[PDB]
Amino acid sequence: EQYTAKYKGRTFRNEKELRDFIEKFKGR
Repeated sequence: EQYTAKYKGRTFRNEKELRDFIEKFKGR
């Protein structure tokens, strides 16, 4: 059970995903 980081109603359990999410949904 890795970290449960949540951003847009989606917990992140993989650095590959988070490194691609915040990088894509940076907020514009």
